[PDB]
Amino acid sequence: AADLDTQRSDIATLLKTSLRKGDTWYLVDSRWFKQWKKYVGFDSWDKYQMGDQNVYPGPIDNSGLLKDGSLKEHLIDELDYILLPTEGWNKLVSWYTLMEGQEPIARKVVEQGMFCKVEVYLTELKLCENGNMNNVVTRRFSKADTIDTIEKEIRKIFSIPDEKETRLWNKYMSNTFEPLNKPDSTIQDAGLYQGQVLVIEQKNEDTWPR
Repeated sequence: AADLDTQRSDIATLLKTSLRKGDTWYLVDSRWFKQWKKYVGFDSWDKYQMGDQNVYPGPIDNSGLLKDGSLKEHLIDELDYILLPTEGWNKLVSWYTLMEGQEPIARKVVEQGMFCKVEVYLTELKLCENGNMNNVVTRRFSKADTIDTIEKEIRKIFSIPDEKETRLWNKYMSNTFEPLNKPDSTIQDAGLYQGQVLVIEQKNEDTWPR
């Protein structure tokens, strides 16, 4: 691993990296980060345990951010998690390893009015294929993902061949669906929302089923 001063200095700078739309950032549990900061003497006013095995943070552990059994609700930046850009995540992973069984918590930088934010809570969609509206599978997406990305995922889940033509629809109310005709639109631009049903239909061996 880098020496403790290099870790501190690199991460101090990386925490302040400008938020640029479309960059990927990573969540780090503030419990783990607090230990890390003590161990590296991150702050001038807390070098009391710098280098001590007692505050060595061990492998990165984000289990406290994740629902028992998906992120916990009402997490607050700084208080519950900190945010690092790709380079900073990758460095921490290299130095400490990621705890066994965990996956990184990768998120995109989207717009927040005229500013930006890391999109922490993804959008869950209910996906199904027209042959059977009861065989529904849920997947999470960014609001910056495209309609094409959703369609690619549905086609994978339901084993739809690349050659079969399709039409995508979103539920608007009971038995009332609207076409998603623009594969380049983002989820934001299409107006999709949490828990919304999306259905794909394939053309028949001959025409459209729907």
